[PDB]
Amino acid sequence: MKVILLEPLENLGDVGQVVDVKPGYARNYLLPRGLAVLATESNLKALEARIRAQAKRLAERKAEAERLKEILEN
RNA sequence: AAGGGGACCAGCCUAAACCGUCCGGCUUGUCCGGGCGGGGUCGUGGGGCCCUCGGACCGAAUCCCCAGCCUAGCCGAAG
Ligand SMILES: [Mg+2]
Ligand SMILES: [Mg+2]
Ligand SMILES: [Mg+2]
Ligand SMILES: [Mg+2]
Ligand SMILES: [Mg+2]
Ligand SMILES: [Mg+2]
Ligand SMILES: [Mg+2]
Ligand SMILES: [Mg+2]
Ligand SMILES: [Mg+2]
Ligand SMILES: [Mg+2]
Ligand SMILES: [Mg+2]
Repeated sequence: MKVILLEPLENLGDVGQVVDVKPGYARNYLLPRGLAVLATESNLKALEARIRAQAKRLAERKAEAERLKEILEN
């Protein structure tokens, strides 16, 4: 069963990473402890959108700086 | 059972793509989800979306009116 981790987790994977676990583990541990979510299409979309949104605001800052290197350094 | 002879005869509505709107969620949007509306309905495959060209007839199984019909009757030849 594929899940999306909601947290870093000892020798399983890192937050936002998609891993394969035995359904028992997902259903009766990971999901109830809020540690992961089902890799459904409907929330794979959402993860894609989060990676999307973070990467927008990262490079947007790495411009607000780079462009501020232009106003200074000259 | 197919086929043949007959009876009767009639075909439609959706889901999904996509568009719009309301509402809810937290992991804040190019988000996910629920409702509603739009769109769509097919096997020569059909639809969606993006270009190009083109721009009144049919019509209910719903509704309304009516004929007809039922629920009482009546006239009815000549010792
Ligand atoms: Mg057989
Ligand atoms: Mg027959
Ligand atoms: Mg026949
Ligand atoms: Mg008959
Ligand atoms: Mg929805
Ligand atoms: Mg929506
Ligand atoms: Mg909706
Ligand atoms: Mg086609
Ligand atoms: Mg009809
Ligand atoms: Mg009499
Ligand atoms: Mg008499």
